[PDB]
Amino acid sequence: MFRKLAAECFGTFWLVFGGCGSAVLAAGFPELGIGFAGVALAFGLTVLTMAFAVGHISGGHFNPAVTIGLWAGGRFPAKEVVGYVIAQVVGGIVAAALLYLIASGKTGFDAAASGFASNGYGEHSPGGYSMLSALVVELVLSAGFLLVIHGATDKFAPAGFAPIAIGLALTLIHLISIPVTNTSVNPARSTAVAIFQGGWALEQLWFFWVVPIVGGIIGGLIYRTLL
Amino acid sequence: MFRKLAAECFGTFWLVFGGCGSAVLAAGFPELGIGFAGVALAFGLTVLTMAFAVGHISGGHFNPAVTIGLWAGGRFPAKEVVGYVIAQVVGGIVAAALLYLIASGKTGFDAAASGFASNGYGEHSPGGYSMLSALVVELVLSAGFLLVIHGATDKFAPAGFAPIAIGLALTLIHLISIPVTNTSVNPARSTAVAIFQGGWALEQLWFFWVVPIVGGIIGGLIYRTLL
Amino acid sequence: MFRKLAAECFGTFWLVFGGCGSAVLAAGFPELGIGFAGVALAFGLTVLTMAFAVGHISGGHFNPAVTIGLWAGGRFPAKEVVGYVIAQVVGGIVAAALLYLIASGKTGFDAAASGFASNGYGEHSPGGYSMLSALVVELVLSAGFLLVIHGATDKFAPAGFAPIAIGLALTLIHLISIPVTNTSVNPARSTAVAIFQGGWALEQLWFFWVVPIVGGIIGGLIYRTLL
Amino acid sequence: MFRKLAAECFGTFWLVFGGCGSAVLAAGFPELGIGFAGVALAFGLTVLTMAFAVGHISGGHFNPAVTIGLWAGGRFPAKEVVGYVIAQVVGGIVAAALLYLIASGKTGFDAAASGFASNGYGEHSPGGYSMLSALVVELVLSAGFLLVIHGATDKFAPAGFAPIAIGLALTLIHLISIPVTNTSVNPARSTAVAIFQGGWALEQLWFFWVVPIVGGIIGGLIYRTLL
Ligand SMILES: CCOP(=O)(O)O[C@@H]1[C@@H](O)[C@H](O)C(COP(=O)(O)OCC2O[C@@H](O)[C@H](OP(=O)(O)OCC)[C@@H](O)[C@@H]2O)O[C@H]1O
Repeated sequence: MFRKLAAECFGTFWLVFGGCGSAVLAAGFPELGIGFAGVALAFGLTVLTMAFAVGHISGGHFNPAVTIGLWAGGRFPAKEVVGYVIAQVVGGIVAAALLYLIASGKTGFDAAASGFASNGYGEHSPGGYSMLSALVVELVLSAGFLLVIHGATDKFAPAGFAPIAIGLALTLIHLISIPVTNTSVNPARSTAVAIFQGGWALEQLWFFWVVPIVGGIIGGLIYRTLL
Repeated sequence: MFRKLAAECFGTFWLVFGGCGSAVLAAGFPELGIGFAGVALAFGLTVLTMAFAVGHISGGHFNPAVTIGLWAGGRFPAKEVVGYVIAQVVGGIVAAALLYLIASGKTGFDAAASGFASNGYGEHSPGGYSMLSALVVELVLSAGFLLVIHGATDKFAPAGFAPIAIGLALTLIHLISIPVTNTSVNPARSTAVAIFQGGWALEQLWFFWVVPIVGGIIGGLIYRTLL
Repeated sequence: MFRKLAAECFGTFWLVFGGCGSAVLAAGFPELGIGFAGVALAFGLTVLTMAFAVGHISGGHFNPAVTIGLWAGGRFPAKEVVGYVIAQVVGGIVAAALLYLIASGKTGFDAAASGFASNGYGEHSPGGYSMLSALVVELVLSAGFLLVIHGATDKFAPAGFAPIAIGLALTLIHLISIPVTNTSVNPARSTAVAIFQGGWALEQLWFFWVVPIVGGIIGGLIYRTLL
Repeated sequence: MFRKLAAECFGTFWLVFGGCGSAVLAAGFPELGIGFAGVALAFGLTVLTMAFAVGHISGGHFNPAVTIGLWAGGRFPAKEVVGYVIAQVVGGIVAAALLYLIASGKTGFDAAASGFASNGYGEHSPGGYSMLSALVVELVLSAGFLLVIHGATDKFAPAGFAPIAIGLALTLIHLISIPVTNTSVNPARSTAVAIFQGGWALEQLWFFWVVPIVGGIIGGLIYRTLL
């Protein structure tokens, strides 16, 4: 079990660190920044790379909504669920913790305002998208993400390619909804950075818990049911 | 059969949502938009990801030109073609629907004006290209795309890699022809967003439903015949 | 050996069409251009996609220096050499032709002047490098290209991945040279477009035959001797 | 064992020449420059391609920290450690040497003033990050990298996908840190270009030997201990 939890912690820690890291440290860098499309890749890679390395230990979740989604899909044990979620959330915090430290080594940093790569909606959305839009897009993408995970993990799917699917799947998702909610689909990755924003990010933090979980559950049931 | 239909439906939905969705949400974002290459990647990824996820169910077409292209080349049962094509068009439209709703959360959005990521040519070509150009490009790419599909699915090609190839083929295609026609090579995709543009998008819609399927068949036959 | 040459022809076409195509049409589009890196991806993506498609038919060369190289390496029969190359150069020119036609569709185009994605050195070096620099870099990336081809195809290399390895390999090479010579490392491609330039493109072309093919040999022997 | 050393040597050469190449030759370049994101992909690719190519000959380290890290993970014999490092460092220097020659071809170039893609911190950090911040990323991303390298190569991990995991993992590392330290995480890479800076680059060179090797060893101990 430990292995499983450690796998899930470093996994997520890696997700956040690389994800919000590129987000914070390189995304809008003066002239050579990696923009949204860079951050999009980054995130996916944290999952593509971590899935290979430790996926074979836990399940390569690194996401609460993926742990809960795989559950509603009949793939994951309801017993081990909670642990997995804590582990993911803990790893994420430890990540944003260092990230924050690292980000401070530069003049002008500020977790608040900058948002510390926190997710939000309306007035707190990158594009200024309505909460509703943030709801619709998060849902579809969360559902679709589990829909792809269950598919790439289905015993009839090209074995060993799963990580690539799931990985790049997250890159896709980002390329899509950054302007809306700065992309979440992961209540662990959203909590981690909110903690260090400690403002609106924490107020809307709930949103990025219910919404992703619900959608992942739909994605799971959609696969368990219609396949 | 239903699975095969649901698979193709969700698959296309993913395609229109991810591809068109990124183009209508992030491609032109201020200082961090993903640009064309951004969109190109995303598009190919919807395919690469669903190609793995549900590829092992419906064969992973998601494109009416791909299905008919396979039939032509002699790999898909003519007795199933129309079933897939419906599922796909329906899927794509559901996507365009949600995308439409989502894009409206940001003040100042206008489907018709903006183009809702529809395909066109001349006066409607992103780079303002002739129709002759739109015709040649879409044709060649469509063919090549189908040939790549046939060759990648040949019993002698590396097993399981297909999805990586076919998806990256579509990214390659979008990197080459977004300035021209905004890259279609998919009737169901073109239809979905066009409907929400109402105007000229539907006015040239036929173009991206004849040219694309023609090329797909030429490509299919190219391989079935010569290899 | 028809099937082989057919493949070797369509492939090269897809290469010159997708690479130079992306260069001339997208690359520097008003404000969403795929840029140098976009091209770089595209170029590689052509080889990655065709290797999977017809690689299982002709060995997926699509490059004179990759055939001469495989020969020097001792993987390709000297017999089938001249045949491949012919096909490779042919298919390329047919692509550059169609591209030319497509490129002329936009008001303002001009094959000469713009350069039509041809390769050159100094006065014709994208960044205006010396011929010496042009030489050294074309030499290192040719040899390296082959060493990676030979290796990724050694009976002891991860089977089925070669296409990815060689494809992304080309991308890497384009990410590096571009500013120097627009990245050749393929006598076939350099020719195709040089023809339609009809100016210096042809004048310096000789350079883009001897240098890549010499390098391709260096690499062949390199891996064939020391591994 | 000469093959293994030749393998590690060309590998690393391909690494420095490829990454530092794209870096000092393309990242900047006018309106098309590949910037950090391009440079990031590049480096990753050099590893990915060479990993498939000669990875089956030496284990594909191309990084002193990655060789010493593996050693700590109980995956590499200490006897061969010192040999590998010499190979890698020599291969790197040779790359910087030519790359130096190539960049010098363009009018107006000063390896010194330009930095020549050297790693540094504080006054020499691209984004002006403090040494503490430098220390932290470098450390984390090194232990992380080495960790991913272990899991991807675990007997229970997906066979053959390692080179994709690792190489892509390095691209990630670069997406997150370039602003900070310009991303070393490889003592052989740092050394190579420093030599041709010959000012501050060498001045801080030590830091990029101890930090990434400490990180790399911790990484492995983590996998050795917690798997
Ligand atoms: C099962 C869970 O496994 P983990 O997810 O926890 O991950 C491992 C760490 O265990 C290993 O020590 C390192 C090097 O990193 P170092 O761990 O931070 O420790 C050495 C060290 O001493 C602290 O007191 C400083 O504290 P703060 O985070 O409180 O500062 C906040 C502003 C810290 O910055 C410094 O790096 O790399 C991590 O990824």
